[PDB]
Amino acid sequence: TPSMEDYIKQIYMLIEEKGYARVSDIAEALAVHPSSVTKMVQKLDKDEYLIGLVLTSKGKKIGKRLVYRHELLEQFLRIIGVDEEKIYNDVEGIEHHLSWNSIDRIGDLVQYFEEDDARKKDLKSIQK
Amino acid sequence: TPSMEDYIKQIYMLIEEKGYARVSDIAEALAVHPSSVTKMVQKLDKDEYLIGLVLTSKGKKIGKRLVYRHELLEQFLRIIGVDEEKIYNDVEGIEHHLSWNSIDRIGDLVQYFEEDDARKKDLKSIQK
Ligand SMILES: [Mn+2]
Ligand SMILES: [Mn+2]
Repeated sequence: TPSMEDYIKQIYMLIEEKGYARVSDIAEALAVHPSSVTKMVQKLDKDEYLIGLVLTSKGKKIGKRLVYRHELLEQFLRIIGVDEEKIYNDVEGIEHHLSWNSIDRIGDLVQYFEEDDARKKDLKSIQK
Repeated sequence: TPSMEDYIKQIYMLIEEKGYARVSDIAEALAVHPSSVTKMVQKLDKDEYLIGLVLTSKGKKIGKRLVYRHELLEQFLRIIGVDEEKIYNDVEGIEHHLSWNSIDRIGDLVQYFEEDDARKKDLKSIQK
């Protein structure tokens, strides 16, 4: 689910940032009460994404994938000229509704612009 | 809301297709129970999107924009080479989570590829 992915992402990011994931930090990162974190952490444990709390290899794999996908979509929206202020909220929504196929094709397109700057200028010219 | 956008879009599409929007057709289009439809219909009436379901001018403007947005994003995923079978499901989800700014820039991106087929060919080459 979207929520589960939001949690796994924030947990992975805290562990990379701090070395551990506190319930209070997850709650602060997701703007939720810790009782919701506690209840969700018990599901993630049940579904073997985690064992403070430690991500299993399964949990680590998904976390890293979600971070990559967020970063990819940010650079996609940035490349096509979306106002920087708007990018995060858009990515945070759309990330959960894109198939791997779309993600990978968005990947190729990001690569398409990056390998020749003229392409970027031509895209900019249309926006005029 | 996302749900409200789904309903307004489907109502607009039925009126364009058939000339009218019956609650039973709405229910089938969204695969929901009629009571869910009637609840949203009253909400849309209260919010002056509609009044024998008839869109007010406010309702038509939004309906037309939502149909446009859907088509645009289908075209976007299609151009970048997403498997046709996967496109509709992805668009159905992301359409609610993109700012107008993102939609406009995606519009520019679609225009970018549509105006020179060589650009499409160059993108497909990268995909190899
Ligand atoms: Mn998110
Ligand atoms: Mn939808």
